[PDB]
Amino acid sequence: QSKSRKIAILGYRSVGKSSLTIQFVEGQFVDSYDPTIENTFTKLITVNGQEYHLQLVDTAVQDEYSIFPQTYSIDINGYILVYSVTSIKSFEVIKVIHGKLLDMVGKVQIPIMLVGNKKDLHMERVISYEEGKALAESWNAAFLESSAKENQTAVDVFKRIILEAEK
Ligand SMILES: Nc1nc2c(ncn2[C@@H]2O[C@H](COP(=O)(O)OP(=O)(O)O)[C@@H](O)[C@H]2O)c(=O)[nH]1
Ligand SMILES: [Mg+2]
Repeated sequence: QSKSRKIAILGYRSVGKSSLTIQFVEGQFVDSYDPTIENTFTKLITVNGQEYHLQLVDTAVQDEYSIFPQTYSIDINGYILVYSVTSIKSFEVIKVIHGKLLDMVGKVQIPIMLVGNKKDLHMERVISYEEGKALAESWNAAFLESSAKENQTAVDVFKRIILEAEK
């Protein structure tokens, strides 16, 4: 009765994929991470009375040159695509990634969401909320902004992709 879910987190370097993940899992904000080594975490959470057993695959740095596989894996139940609101490059990259991801998964019913991280750095924002939102809307995907410094926003992200997967 405990549900199991594998979630992959994708995106450009230094957008905070690791920090968001560690914050969701361990409740702390970390200022450094091995950016080219893929990490997988496990995490239990109860959502609306249901117990979930999470595996979170925190992917290594990706950019527009990264090889995406041509076939999807049955055991991955959702994809979180992260860019940083402080980096134009990361926003452009996440669009290239979504494109390659779609080529990989085709029409399979595996949810994809879009996250603009680092909303706490408001003096360095270069991506508007509307841009992320409308990009997500054009993908028919969920959209959130987040800050890895703010536990609740990290929780909201992962909770959303779980809710989407069951939709
Ligand atoms: N202020 C702020 N800094 C962040 C946030 N997320 C990540 N960082 C910092 O950005 C740097 C890269 O983050 P990291 O998670 O390692 O990026 P990754 O390559 O996508 O895994 C680290 O120094 C983090 O401490 C955030 O939401 N707010
Ligand atoms: Mg990472």
